[PDB]
Amino acid sequence: MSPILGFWKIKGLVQPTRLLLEYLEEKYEEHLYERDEGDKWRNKKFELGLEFPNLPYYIDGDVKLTQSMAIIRYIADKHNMLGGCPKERAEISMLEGAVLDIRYGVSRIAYSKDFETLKVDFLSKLPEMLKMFEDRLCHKTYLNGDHVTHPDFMLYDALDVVLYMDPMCLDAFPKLVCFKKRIEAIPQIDKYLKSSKYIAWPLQGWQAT
Amino acid sequence: MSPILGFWKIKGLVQPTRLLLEYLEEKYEEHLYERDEGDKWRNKKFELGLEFPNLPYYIDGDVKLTQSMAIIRYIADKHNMLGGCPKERAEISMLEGAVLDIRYGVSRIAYSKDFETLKVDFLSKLPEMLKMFEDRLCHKTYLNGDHVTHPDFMLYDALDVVLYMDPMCLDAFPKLVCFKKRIEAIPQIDKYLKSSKYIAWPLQGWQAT
Ligand SMILES: CCCCCCCCSC[C@H](NC(=O)CC[C@H](N)C(=O)O)C(=O)NCC(=O)O
Repeated sequence: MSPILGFWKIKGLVQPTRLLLEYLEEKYEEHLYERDEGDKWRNKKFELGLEFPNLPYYIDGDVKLTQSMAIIRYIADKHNMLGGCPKERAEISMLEGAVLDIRYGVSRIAYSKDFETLKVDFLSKLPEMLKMFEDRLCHKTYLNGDHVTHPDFMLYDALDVVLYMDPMCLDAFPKLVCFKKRIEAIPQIDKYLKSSKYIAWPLQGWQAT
Repeated sequence: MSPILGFWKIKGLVQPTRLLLEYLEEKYEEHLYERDEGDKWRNKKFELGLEFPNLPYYIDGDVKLTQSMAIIRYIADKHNMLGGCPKERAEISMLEGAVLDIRYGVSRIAYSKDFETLKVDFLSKLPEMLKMFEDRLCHKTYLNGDHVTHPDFMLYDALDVVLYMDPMCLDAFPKLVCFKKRIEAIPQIDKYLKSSKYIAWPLQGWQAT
């Protein structure tokens, strides 16, 4: 049976899980919901068989999941990409939590009203952050070496969002600015980004500042 | 040698990790900073050997980690308590994300300003969230059934800090209210709480409204 991921019609926390699936050339079908359809959601929210009703959600035969990460860490984990050995396993978890610090650092205020004023406070911490990746991919093709892991999209995402809040901000980081290319290079992702699927704007909710 | 886990002198994201440890009777020694000691932190912040400098951190021979989860998922992992199978691995990653949804619902508000302007707006959809557990802890002893996993503790604290703001809250949720006891009903855990190692408060931090 074909798996069923589900989430609004934005990028939010699903965007990365899309590419992880896109890059694995996996077959799956999307179940979206648009800015008003909040009803049909509040409708099936408890009709699907999810222990913890929430969006996004993933359903194949075996499981019925809800919790963005537990859903990518599954798809990935299915195809041994998680690392078979504590250290290496914690090593992605460390690359996970980080990419979501740069990723949540927008989401927070992205809603928290008066954006302009706050953005800055944040944008001046983004460097101690973005930095660490410039000096990671400094002698590594992708975050975790030779092969593509799953954080290697979570970040590609974080970036893909920031060049929208201050397009320059990457520059001092060639490795990163280049990074974003090496990814969009991966044929499978190409197929996608120039597809009819690909959901362009928005990055947050149809509310967000 | 003896492992080092470091954080500020509060509970924040470490509290859980400490119990996971405490529960496993594991040996480890603390390294905590106070509300003023920010310097000494900003000091060794890059002298340790951490690929991604941040608080808290965990160091023990093989790995030097940052990222709160990556840490706990490591201690745990290192004892098999993470489930050796995809489904049962994502199951715990489902619980994880959801216990954090309660804690991350009291820390972008408590960092906002006068919390009284961003309190209940979430204390709104806190129920469905709490509820979902009331219902998971229906037939099961621990969030995962027969044996203690790591999201348990997580929860245990999530809840612990929740009583704080407005005691009553856990009422229509006796399975829960009951739960907490079942936890601090574990010998080992009981051995901490009463002791001179458990940090009283602030459970949150020193910038709590
Ligand atoms: C944890 C705070 C983050 C808040 C911002 C979330 C932005 C994405 S839009 C989806 C939103 N819920 C979630 O994303 C669930 C959070 C969960 N942490 C996850 O990672 O999946 C919702 O309105 N779901 C429909 C509903 O159940 O009301």
